[PDB]
Amino acid sequence: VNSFSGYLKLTDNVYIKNADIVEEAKKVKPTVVVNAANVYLKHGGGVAGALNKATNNAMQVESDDYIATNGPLKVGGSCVLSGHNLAKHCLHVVGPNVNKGEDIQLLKSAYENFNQHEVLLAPLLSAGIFGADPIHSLRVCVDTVRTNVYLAVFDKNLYDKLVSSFL
Ligand SMILES: O=C(O)[C@@H]1C[C@H]2CC[C@@H]1CN(c1ncnc3nc[nH]c13)C2
Repeated sequence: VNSFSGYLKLTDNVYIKNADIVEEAKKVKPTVVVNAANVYLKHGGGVAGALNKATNNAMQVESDDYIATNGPLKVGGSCVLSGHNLAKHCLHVVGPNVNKGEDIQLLKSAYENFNQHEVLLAPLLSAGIFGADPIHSLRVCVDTVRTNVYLAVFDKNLYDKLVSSFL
């Protein structure tokens, strides 16, 4: 039993809710919140900008030190950093950005990072400003992630479409 509430069960291990991931993280304090990161960990907008804003920019300060030490992430890769006031840990995962011409096949590699964590609160990777089809992203998630994932979808219209079209 865990503290996630109000989710629709899609599969054995994938759950979904119309929710603001920032507000959901603030209430649940999950072990792991996933950020929709880019390779530079520049958290300017979308989910990343919202999460970072909720940390009062502490996420960005920590991220800048990480990059200065380690260099950029790979598209499809991840790193574990602090969850600040939102979660124990933040798993920064880089899905391909279609608006940058990155290969969508890398979306499966991106979701594989979730399998290193037993339970996660997450957005749909490569959705929103990353330009991928969220229906496709959900399919890859379900077919790739084997650990327990609680997906937060900000847009109510999109949430209803994801549920209604789910096979
Ligand atoms: O989930 C959505 O509605 C869409 C799919 C992804 C890209 C575009 C939007 C928003 N984006 C998000 N942006 C900011 N906070 C969020 N909390 C959950 N998801 C959030 C996620």
